[PDB]
Amino acid sequence: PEVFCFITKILCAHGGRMTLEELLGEISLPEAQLYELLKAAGPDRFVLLETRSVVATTRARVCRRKYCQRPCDSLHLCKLNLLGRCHYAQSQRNLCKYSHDVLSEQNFQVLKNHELSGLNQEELAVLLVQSDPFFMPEICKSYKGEGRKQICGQPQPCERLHICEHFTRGNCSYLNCLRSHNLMDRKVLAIMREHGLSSDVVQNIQDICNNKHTR
RNA sequence: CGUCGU
Ligand SMILES: [Zn+2]
Ligand SMILES: [Zn+2]
Ligand SMILES: [Zn+2]
Ligand SMILES: [Zn+2]
Repeated sequence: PEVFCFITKILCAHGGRMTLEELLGEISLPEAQLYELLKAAGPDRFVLLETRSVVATTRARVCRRKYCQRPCDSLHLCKLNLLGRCHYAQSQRNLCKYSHDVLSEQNFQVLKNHELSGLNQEELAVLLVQSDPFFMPEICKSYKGEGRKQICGQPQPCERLHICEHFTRGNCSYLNCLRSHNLMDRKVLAIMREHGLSSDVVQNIQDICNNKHTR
């Protein structure tokens, strides 16, 4: 029960993804023990890839509401502050309607349910930016397929993601979806990078979503 | 002027 957090912390320390070989070069287990532990926690915690790689993930999500009334089993926090980027950490302190206490008692309890309470703020941020689609740039609501040319402000090119929103939440079931499931697209990667997500992070998001899509 | 906003 405590071994899973141990692994996650190391994965989160190394960008959220490590090869199985490189993982073994950090721990005191033979490959047989490690590999059977990853399978146990399941793909909602560790996504396994083909050399072999492991991608860290979690079901834990940040509440999307501006103001939320309990009950709610999501984390409640300022994403910006978690990333250390909220400009209202010092000067106003108010005018940010979101919690700057990452490890609040309500949050600590959510973290417990997802077996993440041993994580520091940096690891938690690493895990969430690649697991919680709420940390992604806005997805274009008018986008309808790459065989169209819809009004995303033609004279001012769309600054939003043109991908399938259902895919990002692991819920695309459309037989022959027309919306892109390809996050590694050049223009997507640019918006992603502008938003603070490197191509390495997007690749992890891509692989987590792919795993969820191949249900 | 689309959520988290010098
Ligand atoms: Zn909530
Ligand atoms: Zn804030
Ligand atoms: Zn668009
Ligand atoms: Zn889709």
